[PDB]
Amino acid sequence: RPAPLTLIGLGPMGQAMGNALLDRGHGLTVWNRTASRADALVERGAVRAPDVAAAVAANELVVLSLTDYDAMYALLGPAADALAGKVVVNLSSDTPEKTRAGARWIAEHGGTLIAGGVTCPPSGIGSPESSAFYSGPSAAFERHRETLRTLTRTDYRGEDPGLAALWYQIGMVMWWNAMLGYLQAVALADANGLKAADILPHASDTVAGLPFFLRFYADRIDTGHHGGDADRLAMGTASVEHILHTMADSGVDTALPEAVVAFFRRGEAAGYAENSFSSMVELLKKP
Amino acid sequence: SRPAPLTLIGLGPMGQAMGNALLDRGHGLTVWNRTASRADALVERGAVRAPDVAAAVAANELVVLSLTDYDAMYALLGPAADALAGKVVVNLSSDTPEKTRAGARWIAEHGGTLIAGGVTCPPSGIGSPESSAFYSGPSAAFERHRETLRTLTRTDYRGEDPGLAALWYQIGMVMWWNAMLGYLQAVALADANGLKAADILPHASDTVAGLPFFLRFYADRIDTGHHGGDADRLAMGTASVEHILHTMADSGVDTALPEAVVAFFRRGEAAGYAENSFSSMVELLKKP
Amino acid sequence: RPAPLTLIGLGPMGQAMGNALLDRGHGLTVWNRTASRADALVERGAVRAPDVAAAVAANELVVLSLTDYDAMYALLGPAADALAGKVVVNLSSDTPEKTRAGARWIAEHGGTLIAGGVTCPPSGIGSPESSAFYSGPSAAFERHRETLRTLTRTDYRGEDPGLAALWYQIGMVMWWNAMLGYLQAVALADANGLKAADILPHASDTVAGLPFFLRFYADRIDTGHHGGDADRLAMGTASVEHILHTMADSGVDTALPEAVVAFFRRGEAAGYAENSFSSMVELLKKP
Amino acid sequence: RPAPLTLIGLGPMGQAMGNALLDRGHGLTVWNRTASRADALVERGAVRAPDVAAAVAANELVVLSLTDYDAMYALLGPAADALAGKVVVNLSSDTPEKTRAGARWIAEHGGTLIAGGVTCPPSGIGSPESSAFYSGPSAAFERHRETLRTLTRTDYRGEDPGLAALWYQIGMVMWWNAMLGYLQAVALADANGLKAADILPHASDTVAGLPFFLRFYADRIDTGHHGGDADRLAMGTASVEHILHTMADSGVDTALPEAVVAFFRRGEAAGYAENSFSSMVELLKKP
Ligand SMILES: NC(=O)C1=CN([C@@H]2O[C@H](COP(=O)(O)OP(=O)(O)OC[C@H]3O[C@@H](n4cnc5c(N)ncnc54)[C@H](OP(=O)(O)O)[C@@H]3O)[C@@H](O)[C@H]2O)C=CC1
Ligand SMILES: NC(=O)C1=CN([C@@H]2O[C@H](COP(=O)(O)OP(=O)(O)OC[C@H]3O[C@@H](n4cnc5c(N)ncnc54)[C@H](OP(=O)(O)O)[C@@H]3O)[C@@H](O)[C@H]2O)C=CC1
Ligand SMILES: NC(=O)C1=CN([C@@H]2O[C@H](COP(=O)(O)OP(=O)(O)OC[C@H]3O[C@@H](n4cnc5c(N)ncnc54)[C@H](OP(=O)(O)O)[C@@H]3O)[C@@H](O)[C@H]2O)C=CC1
Ligand SMILES: NC(=O)C1=CN([C@@H]2O[C@H](COP(=O)(O)OP(=O)(O)OC[C@H]3O[C@@H](n4cnc5c(N)ncnc54)[C@H](OP(=O)(O)O)[C@@H]3O)[C@@H](O)[C@H]2O)C=CC1
Repeated sequence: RPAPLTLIGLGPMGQAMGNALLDRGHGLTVWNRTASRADALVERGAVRAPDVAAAVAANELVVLSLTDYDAMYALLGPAADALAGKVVVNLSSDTPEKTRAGARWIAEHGGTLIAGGVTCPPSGIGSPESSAFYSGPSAAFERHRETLRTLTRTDYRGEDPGLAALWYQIGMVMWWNAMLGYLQAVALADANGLKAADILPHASDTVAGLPFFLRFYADRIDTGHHGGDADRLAMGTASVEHILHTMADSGVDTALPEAVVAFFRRGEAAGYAENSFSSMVELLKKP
Repeated sequence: SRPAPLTLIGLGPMGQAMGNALLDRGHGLTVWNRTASRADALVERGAVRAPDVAAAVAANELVVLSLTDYDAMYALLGPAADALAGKVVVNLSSDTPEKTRAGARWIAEHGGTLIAGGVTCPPSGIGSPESSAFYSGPSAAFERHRETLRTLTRTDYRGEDPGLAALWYQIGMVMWWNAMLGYLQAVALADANGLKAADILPHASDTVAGLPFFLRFYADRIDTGHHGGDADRLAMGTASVEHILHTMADSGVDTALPEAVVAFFRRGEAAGYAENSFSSMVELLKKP
Repeated sequence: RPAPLTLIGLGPMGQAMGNALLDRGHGLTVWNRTASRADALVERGAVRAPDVAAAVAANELVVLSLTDYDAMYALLGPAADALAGKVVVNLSSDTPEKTRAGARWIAEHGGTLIAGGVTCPPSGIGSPESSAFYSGPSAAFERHRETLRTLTRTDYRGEDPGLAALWYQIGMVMWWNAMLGYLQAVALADANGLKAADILPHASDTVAGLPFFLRFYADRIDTGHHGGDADRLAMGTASVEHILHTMADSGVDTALPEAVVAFFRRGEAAGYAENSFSSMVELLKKP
Repeated sequence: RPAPLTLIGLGPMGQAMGNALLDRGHGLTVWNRTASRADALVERGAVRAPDVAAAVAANELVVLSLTDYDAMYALLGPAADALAGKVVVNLSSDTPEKTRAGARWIAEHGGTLIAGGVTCPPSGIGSPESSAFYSGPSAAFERHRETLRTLTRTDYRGEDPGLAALWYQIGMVMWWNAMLGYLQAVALADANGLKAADILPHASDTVAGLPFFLRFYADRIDTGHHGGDADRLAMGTASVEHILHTMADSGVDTALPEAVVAFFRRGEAAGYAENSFSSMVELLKKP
């Protein structure tokens, strides 16, 4: 039987979360700084709380979908003394350190923070294939897990609130870097009469073969094997210089390929030319 | 009827795999490498060791090169460059389209024909039907040597311009290197938190497997200039990349690569794109 | 923290599965009808359970890799009452309805069935490139997902156990038809002095261009667009007659090509000659 | 540079062929039994031939895009004696033996027939990645090869005109079987509330993983290795039975899946049950 809950934060993720909760039949109380972002949900049956404090008071479960944890202090700070007995499921990105700071704040005001990292876009909220990392007090998470199953599948990573944020950041460094490479490929294509649609099949093939290299290098990096049997860093330095010069010749911004070339040059200056590019995970483990 | 003979110059990871696949099929293979040790197994398997690069070029009309760059072709084939007349040089080496076009003009000045190639597979993929390579250059020479080239990978001919195969290779490699640099950063962040690459491999594999959906979602949006903040705002993304930078700094992990990503996203915000999708950053990367 | 589990079914797929589970670090207990198939696995560190019951009792997670769901009854039947509190992940092919029956049977004995459909060959078990459809009670899937992620990536389709079987059959009808076409082309080639290796490049190109046609026809079929702008069915009827007669003139068996001609002739008999071959989806569709 | 030519047959392929030849600057003379199907190409700048006989006399090169070779005899037979010194490039599908008979017929009238098998849809005409098999006298083909390169890449397969047709059918038996498998997947999907767009990703991954299996079985079939290393026919006969029954339980036509199950039952009757499904090529091969 769908338990009622409050949702604060109605950007792309929160609007989708509200629609999924209203589809399962959860009594929903919503609040958003931009009051107009709640209009469609309230027309579908969501209750518009007149203020943030009334949203927190409406239910024990308060789900937050905000840009970061500073936004949580900005919205919940005025009525922080009424956070007693409340379970705050923060589905906002932040560092493990700031996520732990938010958990301390909520606890010092009588509440319980469960940290969440949703690994799906808005279109994936409510879909069975979607998942979210969850960390923080086990008992409070277990009590509200069934409601959270409406949004995504739940993946508990442990009692430390910082864990859900670490696992989110581990995936997002891969996602953002891959997507910035796509934006760079689309720009190179544009300068050469090619649209994103023209490069889509090749771009999709490039990313669809990446799991092979993830396993290939995982086994080796863990065993400390950085041999140049499949690849040598010097060949990669040339490849990335070719990218930089190809983009500059085509009039495309070079700031991001210049940083890549700088990284490969630091690997050669460390004596890794005949080793795999994987050898540079050692430069990364260094502050 | 029978696999054609050919010369292969360049016996590093890719060339070694190419020679093996060419012999596995039944091609008469003449080989040559600067480090002669790398031809030992291929010669044992039945290949002819050319004595001095020139002899290798003279051995066959088809000369396939697997070198680090196009400068390496000039260094090896320059001494006997006048004997390149009538020869078809398939350069499977990475380089800028402009340097690839310069290589083609040099081969042409010496009476030869250059076919440019960009192999989109690792050594383990040479010989596999799954693997492909970009090809560009004079159609007749490509069409004449295609069957032999299909032993190595599938052939994707992009046109008569030799620079086309290099452009398409660079388009895919900027994506590949950036994704794999993110993987190395994820492995380092993981190591600093007691996690091996094997512990994060499930999540890393899911993250890269969901990427084809996002390439399709943003393709039409970027092509139509639709950069609305309906699915995402650059300001949210700037916070996200800042969280990566600081999660990595708090874990003692090198921050030069995440600092470049944060600087890129903060430059978009300072140019008026904060309420737009991160896709709008292609407008700052583009030429106009 | 690699959790322990039991694997029953050590045929081509099960052997690879136990192979990957041991490589990852899982405490594996195994069992097979032909005991000799567990030899290598026990040498590598697996516990050979003396009987089926002991296999089930060793761990909560019991994974089955068998030809069908009938084999689950034959093996787990005798000690079915001890299936209480056990989660049975059945990675065995069967119909959605037979998969749904097995789930009810397991719940009658106090267990929980999670249905699975592995879309990879034995060589791909353990590879991040491989995936599997999973369907069944979400909470039991969430509890055992990390262990199932050792075999392949996990694609949860929903609570209905029949969903993982439906998604598997949707792909296998394409896979089997495509590979029966390969066997036919190899036979045609053989009858004309060409080995499979001689036609392998053209066969690979033919299958590599298929995603384009799948996308081209998807929106068309979904929207009822069966116009003959790219192709007419009468042209296709001649193409498949050309295939049948090429095979007949070369002495190749013609049962499979005659069935293809028969289907296209049914398309013509229904008034679809000037329409795209796509029109024949309406002959296959449920009324 | 762009040589003049005649195009007869303006259905989907010939319309795209004509548009590509006019785009390059080729002087084009067109003719179609349905005169109206030339209207657009004539307004684009092609000359309308009053009769097939004049179309043939207009140029040495006569390209045909017709359903089959019976259409060549019907259209060109009346003025066949005026085919002397003409190069007829027939891009029409037919059996190798009927293509060889068409070449003898053109040669009896003093012309030369070049057989063609275009391996691209109409959207691929003019694309550098598109290709066409070509067979027949090398001299005549190599005289007009550059004009044919405007349509697709030219792949010469040899002097026998039947070779282009054989290589075409080798690929088309794979293409048709894969696409009929797709139509069936789409019908099973529709019966279960799933559109083609919902199954398109899995369908695309299924057909893109096929080149691995093409290589796996190519080597094995050529050396007669048909062991159950990766698969057993009996497991496969159950898989195809699961497909047949899944489709029956969902109300989908079972004619094509029945033909597949019958073929697998012939393999089990030959004692191949414990062998690879690859063993069923011996059932198809010419005695
Ligand atoms: N978008 C995506 O695809 C995904 C994002 N995420 C994560 O989920 C979170 C939310 O995502 P998304 O919906 O895109 O987020 P946005 O950053 O676009 O906005 C989320 C909400 O935060 C509110 N907000 C931000 N700053 C403040 C502040 N100082 N005071 C008050 N309210 C504030 C916004 O209010 P207002 O409506 O007034 O602007 C909005 O409702 C992020 O942390 C993101 O990393 C998770 C996975 C996917
Ligand atoms: N490695 C990979 O996975 C892939 C790489 N590629 C591309 O293929 C090409 C080949 O790279 P790869 O096979 O990895 O190997 P390398 O680039 O490491 O070496 C290739 C060959 O070049 C030779 N060489 C380099 N510089 C010179 C020189 N100045 N004079 C003479 N010979 C020279 C080497 O000789 P020696 O043996 O004596 O060192 C070696 O045989 C590159 O352009 C690369 O971008 C394509 C796709 C995948
Ligand atoms: N093989 C493949 O490439 C793939 C197959 N699959 C699916 O996975 C499942 C297993 O595959 P695969 O390993 O090839 O299967 P097999 O049918 O070849 O063998 C699987 C196991 O089932 C056991 N078994 C079969 N029938 C019975 C029975 N009546 N009673 C008891 N045990 C029985 C066999 O025991 P014993 O050793 O004693 O014979 C064997 O260990 C199938 O459902 C298949 O559709 C999934 C994707 C790929
Ligand atoms: N369409 C495709 O995607 C591909 C098809 N092909 C092959 O190319 C050929 C052309 O196919 P497509 O372009 O689709 O067109 P069709 O096969 O549907 O028709 C082609 C032309 O043949 C003519 N024609 C057919 N029968 C006769 C006859 N008895 N007498 C006179 N003219 C006749 C038609 O004239 P009318 O206008 O009067 O009907 C039409 O212009 C086929 O052999 C096909 O296998 C190869 C590659 C891809």
